[PDB]
Amino acid sequence: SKEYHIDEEVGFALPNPQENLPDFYNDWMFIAKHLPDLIESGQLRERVEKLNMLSIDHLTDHKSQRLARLVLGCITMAYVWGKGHGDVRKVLPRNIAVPYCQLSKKLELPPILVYADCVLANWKKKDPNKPLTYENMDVLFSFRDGDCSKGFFLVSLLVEIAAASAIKVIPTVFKAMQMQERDTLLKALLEIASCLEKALQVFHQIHDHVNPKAFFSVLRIYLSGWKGNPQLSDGLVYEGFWEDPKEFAGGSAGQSSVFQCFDVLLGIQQTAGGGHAAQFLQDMRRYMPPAHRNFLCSLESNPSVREFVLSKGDAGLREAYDACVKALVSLRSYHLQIVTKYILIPASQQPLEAKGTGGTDLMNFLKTVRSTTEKSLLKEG
Ligand code: HEM
Ligand SMILES: N[C@@H](Cc1c[nH]c2ccccc12)C(=O)O
Ligand SMILES: [C-]#N
Repeated sequence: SKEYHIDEEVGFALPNPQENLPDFYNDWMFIAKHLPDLIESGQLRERVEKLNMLSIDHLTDHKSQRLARLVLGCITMAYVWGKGHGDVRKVLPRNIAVPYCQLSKKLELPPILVYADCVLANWKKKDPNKPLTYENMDVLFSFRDGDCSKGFFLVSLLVEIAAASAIKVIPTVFKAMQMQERDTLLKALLEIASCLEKALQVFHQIHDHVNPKAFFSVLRIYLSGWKGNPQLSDGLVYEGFWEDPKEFAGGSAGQSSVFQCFDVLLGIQQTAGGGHAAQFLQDMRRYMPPAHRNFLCSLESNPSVREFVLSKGDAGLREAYDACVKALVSLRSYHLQIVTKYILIPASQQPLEAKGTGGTDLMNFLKTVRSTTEKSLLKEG
């Protein structure tokens, strides 16, 4: 669909994003491309403060603006967190803060590195003739040496793309409901379950390409933001553009449109009830590109797939619907095994509730979200 910016091959991911900006923005591009050296050297904060206020008017198209958001995003995280020890800047310089805020307001995103920046736009194809696989792909920007950002962002991207194979089946589902096509609806649901099952298998790759200790103690702090964060409790002031400190949540796959959309499709009311988990998942829609925010909107306006399946007294159709719900439970149960390996165990090894980069009480949050998904199982009900 061209209206919602959903690619046939890669879904919500930005298809074939640009690898370089125009020569007017070469000051920006140099800093972002050598973050591993400049942060380790300890001269990044000096280089950002001593830099001119470049204008956003020269960026012609969407892909250039998204690359600029990624460049400015990675820079802003590197500036604020620094080496990642404790010395954090609570104020972003006017020369970098103003254009980045204006670029963010143009794309209707917040001025912080989001999922759409560091995963959906932060990749390339080595050889265009070869298919989309880990060995044939590479990220555009990293933070540190040995941070496993290549493995992390690409395995994240590959799961997106796998799960996004079920997006093209969604028009078939609602058309089948409108026309009362039982066999088509059942086949479409089983196909969606199959894509979500394959997304879980693609998740297994994370164990090969990402080291837990590297992830937890190096990379994870550069994905953290400044909403519900003791290190920047009042917020982060943007010099020139805003008056008071402004709070924005750090990045997470809570900001992914694909996993939020299957909860909506299947009638799993994650964003209902007024609890803290519902609040986060609804709030993270502000951190998605406006077209994907519009897609989740369009999806919610359709009649309930759940209500349709429950009314028919049809064991095959219930089972097909349940395959999709089971597949989301499996995915989230496995995601919690990843959380145990990559957050909990590393955290216990270093010398009250643990916070995610997105800013949630992660164990309560994730187990609530899974529990809500488990509640939607029919079990031939
Ligand atoms: C090292 C890898 C990963 C870790 C440590 C991790 C950890 C977490 C944490 C702590 C949250 C809670 C939100 C926050 O406050 O930040 C979260 C949310 C989420 N993560 Fe991950 N995550 C990882 C990779 C992935 C991958 C590959 C996916 C792919 C499907 C995924 C899907 C989600 C989703 C969908 C949410 C939102 C809550 C939900 O719908 O279940 N994550 N993750
Ligand atoms: N929220 C995760 C980090 C994470 C996983 N996937 C992401 C995608 C984008 C940004 C951050 C992430 C954590 O607390 O460890
Ligand atoms: C996943 N954050």
